[PDB]
Formats: sequence, structure tokens, C-alpha cells
Amino acid sequence: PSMEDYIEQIYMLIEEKGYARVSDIAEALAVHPSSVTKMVQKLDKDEYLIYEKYRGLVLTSKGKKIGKRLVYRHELLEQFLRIIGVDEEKIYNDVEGIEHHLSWNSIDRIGDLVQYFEEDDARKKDLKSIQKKTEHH
Amino acid sequence: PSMEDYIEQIYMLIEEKGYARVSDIAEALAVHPSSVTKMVQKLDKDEYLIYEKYRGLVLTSKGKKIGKRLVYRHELLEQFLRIIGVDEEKIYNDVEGIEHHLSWNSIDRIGDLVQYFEEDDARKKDLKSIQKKTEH
Ligand SMILES: [Zn+2]
Ligand SMILES: [Zn+2]
Repeated sequence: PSMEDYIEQIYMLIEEKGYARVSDIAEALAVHPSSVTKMVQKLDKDEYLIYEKYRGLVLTSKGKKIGKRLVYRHELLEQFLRIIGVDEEKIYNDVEGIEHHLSWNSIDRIGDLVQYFEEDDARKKDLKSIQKKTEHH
Repeated sequence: PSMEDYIEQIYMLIEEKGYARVSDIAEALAVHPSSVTKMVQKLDKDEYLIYEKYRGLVLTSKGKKIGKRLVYRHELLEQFLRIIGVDEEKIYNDVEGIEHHLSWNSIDRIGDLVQYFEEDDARKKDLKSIQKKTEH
């Protein structure tokens, strides 16, 4: 997991539970707690989050903005693969593997693509028609 | 560099030069020759290629089929990012980063999408109109 992977999951946990426990981060990323503590320290140093005494892990404004961006990117990519017809079961793992290796330019263009299809269902129908061609013929 | 990264580059060198030198593979993947030798041995064990006392490394039919599919995948993804409007200069690095992490289902669906736009320019024009809209 990259730094973006950690911030993405920390943001999600804070929104889901209201806080992000090291044990919960470790579970979400399927890694050892030590790996989390190491990354958390790096994120603290880079000012993405803090840990004032008790209370707990808290994202800084910089961490919150990036986290929101990452969840947006994840959601958008799933919608993209869903719209173009990828089997639902395969969508998550694919987004997991590509999301943090795409420039913002690509993300924003994929965003335009999604809007393109959402704007007129007729385009989705024509796309399905093409899938039928490339299917047999 | 993953196993697929190596096969993709080896296939390309063979198509370009007619052979894949360890040094050319190291330069293409920006890695040390030692890492190449290690990977080549793994690829040999896995039967993707073999070594010849006079022709260097040769891909087996399994390696050739994979290599061809990898180059197809790379080219397809570049065309996809290109048709949807990504700045040309950013396309290569994006494809390099995602290409070997997409299922065939996704690759084939992206293939249909490319055909969808290549079939009627009006669709390209309409996508451009939306980009102007999302631009506000
Ligand atoms: Zn994600
Ligand atoms: Zn490639």
C-alpha cells in the first residue's frame, strides 16, 4: 500500500466511524500494525495528520482534502468500469490496482467520459450495441 | 518491473532488432543487468523463453503469445487515453502504471469503448462538448 492507500483508508474510517484506529487501518489494508505505525509517522511528518496526546489520529486540512480527493477518485473509477460493462465482481480489484497510477488529467477525462454516458442513456445503448458486434462478429 | 513488464519489453526488442540482449533489456526497464539475469532464469523455468548458444534468448510459443497480447494491451490503452482527450505527454506513464493491473474483462470493454468512438466522429465531438461543459 502506498501513502495514498493509507490516507484513502484513514479518511474512509473517519467518515464511517468518526475515528481511525491503527487496528482498523491494519485490517482494511491487510497489513501488520507495525507497517501502519511506520506510515502514520511519515504522514505525521509530512503534515497530513496529527495525534495530539489522547483523542486519536486526526487529519489536518491537507490530509482531509487529499482524502476526499482519493475517495472521489475511487468512486469515479468504479462508476467508469461499471458504465463500460465490466463484470461487477471484477471492478473493485481493478480500481484497487490502477487508481493511484493515473494522472489527474486522466482522472478528469474519465470523469468527462462518465458524464458523457450519464447525460444520455442512448449512448449507453449504442455502446452495448458495439459490444454485441465485437462479441461474435 | 514485473514478469509481464519483462516479457513485454523482450517481445518488443525481438520485433525491433530481431533479438533481445540482456543489456538492451536492462536499459529498457532501467534496471541492473544482474536483475535481468535473475528474471530471465525465472522466465526460463516458467517456459516463457529459452537460451541458445548462438541466438541468445528466444521466446517459446507461450512467451510469444503473451508478448503479443501485452503489446496489444499497451497500444490499446494509449489509444483509449488519447481518444478521451488526455494530454499526449501524460499518456505513456499512465499506461505503464495501470496496464498490468487491469483484468482482461476491463481491457476488452475498453476495446469496445475505443471502437465506439472510432465508429462515428459525432461521438468524439459530443465528448468534446461535455469537456467544455465540465470546464464551466
Ligand atoms: Zn481505492
Ligand atoms: Zn506497456
